[PDB]
Amino acid sequence: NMAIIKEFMRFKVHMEGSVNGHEFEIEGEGEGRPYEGTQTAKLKVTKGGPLPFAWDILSPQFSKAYVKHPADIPDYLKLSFPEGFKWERVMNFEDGGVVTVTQDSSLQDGEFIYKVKLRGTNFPSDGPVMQKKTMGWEASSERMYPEDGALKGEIKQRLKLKDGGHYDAEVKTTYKAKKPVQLPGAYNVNIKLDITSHNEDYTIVEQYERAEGRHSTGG
Repeated sequence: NMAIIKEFMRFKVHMEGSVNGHEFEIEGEGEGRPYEGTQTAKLKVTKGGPLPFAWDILSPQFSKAYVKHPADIPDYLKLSFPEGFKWERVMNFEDGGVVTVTQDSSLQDGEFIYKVKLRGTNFPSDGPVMQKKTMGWEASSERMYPEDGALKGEIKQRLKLKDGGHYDAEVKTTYKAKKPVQLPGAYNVNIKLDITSHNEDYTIVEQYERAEGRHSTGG
């Protein structure tokens, strides 16, 4: 798959979502280096803008083909191409807010194509999401393991708050290749997602992510 997943790859993304009943769409494009674990995404709100909630709850939904893997950890999600893979995520935020996401990743005309559907519910009207009081994610460690013929990841993810401290989410995601390919054992992925630019109302956003798999065992 090194022939089809090139060392530089572009993607296109579309998200349809709603948060606390506010419906929206986002379109974006991205590019990165799948074997180096880096990528940038440029997003535009195309319907429902300006969004009345924190961009930060959407940012982790905008690309696991771009994780640097040691040669001895099977890169299951790269191996899934050209057919690709799907992922499904639940985020439980500490104040009862919930985000669920489903995503399809495919490869078409030499670029990744991402289709995302998102449902955010139960965010308190005076909480940091609906009041836009967040300031980006801390670096994360996603704990990966195979289960039931798919790859699972779990994160204790932390959003920085403008007035100090953190707003926490427990996250679980299943990543499932469309064809059986080799699953890895348990390992960790170190992720750092940064908003590198945005306009005043967050209808135009650029974000950078670095993600690298590391052994959890082996000394």
